[PDB]
Amino acid sequence: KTTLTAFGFASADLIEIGLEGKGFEPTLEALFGKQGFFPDSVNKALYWVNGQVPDGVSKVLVDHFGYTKDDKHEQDMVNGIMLSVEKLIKDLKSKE
Repeated sequence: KTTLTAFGFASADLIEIGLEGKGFEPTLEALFGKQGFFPDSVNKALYWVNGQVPDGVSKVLVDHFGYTKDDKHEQDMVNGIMLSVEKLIKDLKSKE
């Protein structure tokens, strides 16, 4: 909110923008977290698709989402993404 006082001793709010929300805590936990769609998708993209980001981006990606060097699953990019989509659908339609 923002208010002007220039007409003497009379107050007047310029504009108020009210963004209210509820239920975003479990959504954030399901999106970014241990079993999040984004971390698993980034891990699969970095493991299967060739092309390594520089260290300055690699460290940030490892810290936020997480990267796995060795994987004993031969599921390929398609299964890596469709499992992530499946788990995200469950994370979505399993809460408020």
